[PDB]
Amino acid sequence: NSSLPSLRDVFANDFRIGAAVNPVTIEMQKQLLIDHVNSITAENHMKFEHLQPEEGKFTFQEADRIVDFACSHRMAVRGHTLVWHNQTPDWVFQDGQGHFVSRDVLLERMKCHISTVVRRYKGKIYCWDVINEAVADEGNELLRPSKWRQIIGDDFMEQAFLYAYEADPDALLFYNDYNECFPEKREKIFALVKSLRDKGIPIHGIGMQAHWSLTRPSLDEIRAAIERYASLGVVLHITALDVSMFEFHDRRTDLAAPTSEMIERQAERYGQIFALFKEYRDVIQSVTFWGIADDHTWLDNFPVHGRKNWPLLFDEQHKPKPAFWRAVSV
Ligand code: NA
Repeated sequence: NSSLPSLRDVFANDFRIGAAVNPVTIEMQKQLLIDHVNSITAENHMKFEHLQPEEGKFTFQEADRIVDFACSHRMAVRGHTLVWHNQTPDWVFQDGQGHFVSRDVLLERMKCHISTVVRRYKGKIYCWDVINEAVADEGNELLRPSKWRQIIGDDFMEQAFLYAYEADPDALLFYNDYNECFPEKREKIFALVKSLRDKGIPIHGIGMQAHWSLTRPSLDEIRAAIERYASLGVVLHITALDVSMFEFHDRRTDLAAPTSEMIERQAERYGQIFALFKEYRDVIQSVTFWGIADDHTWLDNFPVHGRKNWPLLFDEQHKPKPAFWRAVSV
């Protein structure tokens, strides 16, 4: 790596380069992070269940460790995530009798959580994914079902953004989602954010998770999504980038290693992706990978538990893959 280009330096005039981490991977991949990224995101430790597991019981230890690491290396930090239909404790929506709480009570709980968490990291975390995956991923409906929406109503997102803005008015607030480039969902996300912006709601950016495959979404779809979202006047962050070696329909579990064809196509794919991102450097301000090296990736167990995937720029031995070279030479 002595002669190896540094990702953050290569893209210094285009966008920050980040990685999702946890105390364990920070240790395991410490040198890679130190040499390549200038932004950090907590893979799981800043989610509701890991910050307030029980009402009134806040567990900031792991999150604090991640933030300390980032700050000691002058890396920015993205907060992920405040309001989501996943990884949120049941206590949040229930009362003493186990029955669902009212709209006003849930809003109080939402405001308290957001206020406590955001205020703790004010000045250290520059942006927050306030609402995560609220848009439906299937069907004709605009919104996905969730207890937040069920109890509060469809304006639960408006409230979440307002509470976060109040907690830290200097933070960039994001609506974050996946499958963001498929036309049907793109239009739903566009419509949603436009509606909020049209109401004066403090939403400053759209986070494109970019959990992509070798084939999907197409480069044209990515370009169209970038332009569509950028037209709203919001900042864009690619927040959880990875390029799976398996398409959604491919649920094989016998591959002990990727084929030369997979590795080659992945390299081309990453080169095309970054060439496109660089083209839109004026609207894209940060690109975060959901991890950094193939020795750790959530794709090893999702959507198929127990297999192995090789979705990032560095291999299991922390050595640059062909995708690395195409990515940095755009
Ligand atoms: Na930029």
